[PDB]
Amino acid sequence: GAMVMRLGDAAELCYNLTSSYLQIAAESDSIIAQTQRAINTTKSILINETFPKWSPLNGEISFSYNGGKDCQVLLLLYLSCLWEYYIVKLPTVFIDHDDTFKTLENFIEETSLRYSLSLYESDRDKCETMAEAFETFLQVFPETKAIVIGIRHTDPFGEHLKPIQKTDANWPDFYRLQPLLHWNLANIWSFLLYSNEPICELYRYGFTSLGNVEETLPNPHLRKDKNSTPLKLNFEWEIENRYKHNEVTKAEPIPIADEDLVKIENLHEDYYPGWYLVDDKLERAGRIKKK
Ligand SMILES: OC[C@H]1O[C@@H](O)[C@H](O)[C@@H](O)[C@@H]1O
Ligand SMILES: [Cl-]
Repeated sequence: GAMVMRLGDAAELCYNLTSSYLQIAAESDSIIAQTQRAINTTKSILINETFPKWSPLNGEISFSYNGGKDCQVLLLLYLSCLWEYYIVKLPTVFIDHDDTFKTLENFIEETSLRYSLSLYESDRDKCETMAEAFETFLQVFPETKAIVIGIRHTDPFGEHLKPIQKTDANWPDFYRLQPLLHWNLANIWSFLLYSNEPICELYRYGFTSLGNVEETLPNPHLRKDKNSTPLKLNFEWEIENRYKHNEVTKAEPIPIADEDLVKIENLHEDYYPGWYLVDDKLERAGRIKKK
């Protein structure tokens, strides 16, 4: 049971859950309303600024997908916008690394099958920079004009970015399409939880940012401790009223890899899941101390 949707069914599903989220009753100072506003901005960037210029059907656009929560939100929104643009397999690139979490590798494969992506992966056993990996990608796919990237302004290297922006001089020449820049961490959790799509299950165990296996720990701000003030959940409504699937769209979480559970159990500590963190400044706090 692999939870596979043909691309059109995936796009329609994403349109429907996004539309459903936009119909949620919320007040003007809520996280849900802020997320609705962020969705509307993303939709305008894609439908008004992107698709009229570059074709998402003929290989002009590739989607950079790394399995993390930001890329996943953006992929759901991108699929929704394809459906909206055209009605109302997908070329995908993953820059792989030798120090990626196994659960994340598993999740990228599972989602490629779920959403009918056409996945290209760079070679994890080659020592090369991201720019170099993308140069090789462009040799394989020379028709590529633009690449969708799921970065936010609060991420490292996120400050000096715009929604439509040519690449750096040492990259292959393409336009970066960056439609998620204005999203905040709380918006990411709200939408992802409401969507009821499978997500990388490391977040369930207290990770808030999936860096590499050597540096990344569950977030210490989420550690359970009798003598801390208990954390409160900001996403109760979304979780309790999450989007209901049907026979075609039915899915399930996939458990973390055996090796990742061993690493988490060896900590002898328990954590709230990642969606108990809403401060963007602390997203990357779960990290081995280095000199
Ligand atoms: O303006 C951004 C891009 O829009 C596309 O529709 C044109 O065909 C390209 O020549 C141009 O770089
Ligand atoms: Cl992440």
